[PDB]
Amino acid sequence: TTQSPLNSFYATGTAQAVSEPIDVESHLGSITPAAGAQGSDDIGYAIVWIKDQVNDVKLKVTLANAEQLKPYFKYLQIQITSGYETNSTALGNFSETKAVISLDNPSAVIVLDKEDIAVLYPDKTGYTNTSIWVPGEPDKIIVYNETKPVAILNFKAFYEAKEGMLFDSLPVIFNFQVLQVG
Amino acid sequence: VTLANAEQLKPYFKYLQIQITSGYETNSTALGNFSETKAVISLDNPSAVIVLDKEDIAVLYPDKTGYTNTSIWVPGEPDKIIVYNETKPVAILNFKAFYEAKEGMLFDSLPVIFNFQVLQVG
Amino acid sequence: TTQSPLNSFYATGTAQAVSEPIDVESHLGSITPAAGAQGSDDIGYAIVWIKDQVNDVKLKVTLANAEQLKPYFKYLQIQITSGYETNSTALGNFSETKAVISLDNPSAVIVLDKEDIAVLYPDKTGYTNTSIWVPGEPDKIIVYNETKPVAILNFKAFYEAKEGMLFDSLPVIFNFQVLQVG
Amino acid sequence: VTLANAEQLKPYFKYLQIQITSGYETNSTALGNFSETKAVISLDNPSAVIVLDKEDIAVLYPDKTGYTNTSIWVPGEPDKIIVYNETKPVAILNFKAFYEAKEGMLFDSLPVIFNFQVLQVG
Ligand SMILES: [Ca+2]
Ligand SMILES: [Ca+2]
Ligand SMILES: [Ca+2]
Ligand SMILES: [Ca+2]
Ligand SMILES: [Ca+2]
Ligand SMILES: [Ca+2]
Ligand SMILES: [Ca+2]
Ligand SMILES: [Ca+2]
Ligand SMILES: [Ca+2]
Ligand SMILES: [Ca+2]
Repeated sequence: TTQSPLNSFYATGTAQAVSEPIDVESHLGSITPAAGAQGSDDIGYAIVWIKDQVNDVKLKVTLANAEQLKPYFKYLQIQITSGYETNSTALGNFSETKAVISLDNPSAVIVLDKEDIAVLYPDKTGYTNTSIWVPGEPDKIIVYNETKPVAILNFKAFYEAKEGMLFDSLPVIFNFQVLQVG
Repeated sequence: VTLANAEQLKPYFKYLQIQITSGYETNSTALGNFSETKAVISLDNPSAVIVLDKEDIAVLYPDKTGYTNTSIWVPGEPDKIIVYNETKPVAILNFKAFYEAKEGMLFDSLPVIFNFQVLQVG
Repeated sequence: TTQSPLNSFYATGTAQAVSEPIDVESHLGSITPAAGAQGSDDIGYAIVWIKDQVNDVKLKVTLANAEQLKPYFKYLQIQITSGYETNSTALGNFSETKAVISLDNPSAVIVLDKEDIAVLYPDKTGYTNTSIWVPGEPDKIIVYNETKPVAILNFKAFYEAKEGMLFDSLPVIFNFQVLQVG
Repeated sequence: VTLANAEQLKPYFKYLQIQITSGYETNSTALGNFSETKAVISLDNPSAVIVLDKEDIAVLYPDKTGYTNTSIWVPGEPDKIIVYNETKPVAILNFKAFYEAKEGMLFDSLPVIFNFQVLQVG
């Protein structure tokens, strides 16, 4: 009569990847020395949000406009440190200098692992009503009573202005490139 | 059990493994709880042979002491009741995935398709 | 009827490595001589946290900006000693000079073994209420009543400033590279 | 017993050895405690043959002197009771790992898969 092939059984699911692994928002500052002066100053920070089930990040940070900056600076070095402060006392404070880039070595590889990524768990003992803020600046709160894996990169500059050069508004541009994610 | 669209899934995943376990939970205390991992398939080995025997098939007998007013539900999810006070031989296959998304690939709604083929019955 | 292959039995576990073997946080100081003077001064320390089931560490410490430092110094030598102080009297005090780097030999290999890594066990006789602090500076406590394998690297500088050279804020940069871990 | 995904585990481990011991603990004092290391598998020798005989299989007889109200549990973990006042022949295989993680490799959730194949039964 009818000979079934015994194949007409199926089960189906779906998959998606709708977001990039990281988001970067910048809060950098300015370098305002006199002509030919030597100094150092904190630039600011850059928030690196971490997305769904991302645990380790490998980045490459580059001084994109290093060639443009050369005729205005005798030397210019940017030091990037990963760190944050919190009231959690179960997560703790962190500080980790990761790279030093300059006009001669504009690129550097940075790795962010479990300690570089700060996470709060509001439904646990240690994370009752705890915040996360930029190191040394308690008024700039990043995360408050919610689970948002975040990394904070703090920028500090060491510079030598060129003798007699007067300039007004040239930008300092940093580019981030994701290399590996897990 | 075969991953029918494994070739389609390859350019979106660095690796993808599906683990299938037979198991259930019940209040019978005469049939008991069961758990049995049966196969692990992937994009390189899409097919696997699975055998379901007496313990993999859960049956209730409402007119007996041990099966008075007993249910059968998915392991770990008591609100999803499969069988209630009736004789219906049933097996539950639970799926778990281990995956590595490909770097930089953005995708929306591609399906994951599993095909079942009966080989022998008794 | 049915011929079983007798293969459908499985048991599964998981593995992860989510942290790098070491963490380095810096507390270095400054070198402030007169123009052309000869002297020596303690720079500071650098805390090296040890992670899960890590017992021996082989590092490479480099003076990253040695070329930049050359026109300001006739010579500059950095001596790194591993050591700590404690009240444990079951762990004891430690001191171990590990490397001497300079502008001509900027890199050196350092090995940290069981004695270089200080660990407390608060639930034992010898480690009741004991602390760990930087040698010679009792007010800088590193570990208190908890198990955190830590190594302390202390920096001391021997320098000769160049005659007549006036400089303000150039940085001294040390880079650490992990070679082997067990 | 085979390490099914040994090839997948290779780029994350310099070496990885799994030691399997058959053993159990009990209050029977007529069956006694048992411990028997049976195999050591690794990424280079993923498979090993294991034989379970009369001592590896623990059985209780609740209607006898020595097995009055006796339990069987995992060695060193008294809170995980396997069998209680009933006749259920059971063998317990305990797993211990010796591993060397690869230098600088960061990984999150890859699985370790063991496959069991029956060869002979009596
Ligand atoms: Ca100048
Ligand atoms: Ca100045
Ligand atoms: Ca992840
Ligand atoms: Ca990846
Ligand atoms: Ca048949
Ligand atoms: Ca001199
Ligand atoms: Ca002097
Ligand atoms: Ca170790
Ligand atoms: Ca190693
Ligand atoms: Ca036989």
